[PDB]
Amino acid sequence: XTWEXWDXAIAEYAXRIEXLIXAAQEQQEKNEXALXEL
Amino acid sequence: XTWEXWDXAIAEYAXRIEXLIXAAQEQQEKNEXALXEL
Amino acid sequence: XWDXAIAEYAXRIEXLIXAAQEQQEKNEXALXEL
Repeated sequence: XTWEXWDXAIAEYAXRIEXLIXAAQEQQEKNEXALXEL
Repeated sequence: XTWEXWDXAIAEYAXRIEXLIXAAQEQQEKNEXALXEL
Repeated sequence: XWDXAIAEYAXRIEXLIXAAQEQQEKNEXALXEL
């Protein structure tokens, strides 16, 4: 169980950040849409 | 008081991660600025 | 020992925030071209 709880939480923030880097790659692939339309 | 302290310290790093993920989203929402200034 | 623990979390998390900024510098490719 609480310490091994936290080391859970941090790995499941690291979910959220690999989330952000989803979002950024799926901007990159809109940007490369834009550069299509140009 | 000590471990309910430690469990304080970790939750207030998890403050900073949620600071960082502010910063990443408010860069993402600058990127969508760049993609505006087309 | 424990401030060990947090600094070696910030290893992992701020490791990943490396990966996000070095995706951001991929995003700045098109936003370079346009």
